[PDB]
Amino acid sequence: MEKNPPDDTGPVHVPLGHIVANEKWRGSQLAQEMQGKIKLIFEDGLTPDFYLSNRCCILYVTEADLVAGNGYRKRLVRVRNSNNLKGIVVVEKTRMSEQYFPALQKFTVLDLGMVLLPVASQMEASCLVIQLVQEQTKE
Repeated sequence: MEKNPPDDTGPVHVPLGHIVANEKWRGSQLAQEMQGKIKLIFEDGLTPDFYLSNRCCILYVTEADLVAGNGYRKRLVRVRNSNNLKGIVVVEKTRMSEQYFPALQKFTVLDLGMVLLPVASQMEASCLVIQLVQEQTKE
């Protein structure tokens, strides 16, 4: 017994509380924060920004996107075209946002009826997402 316990050389207990990040959405300073409290895994082939579960996903949006309106929706359609995934869409208010953010938010709802929780910066999200992930982990 004067020995020491193993150093988890293969903890098959990852399916517990883990978050996925698109290989591309890796070149972000945010994905780093997550590695400050929660575990993060990179997956090459995923479109979403952060995958919490197999039915829940999280996409980041910013005023810049609002300006488009026509084109970015297609990406959202690919999600609803799936099965029954209820993720969350984050929006970063800048300028033309709050101004025309309501017009889009209206349709997006009747269109996807998903969840939209605006923020203000990149931290709010990293803080809004993690703060949520830390709550789920718990029993």
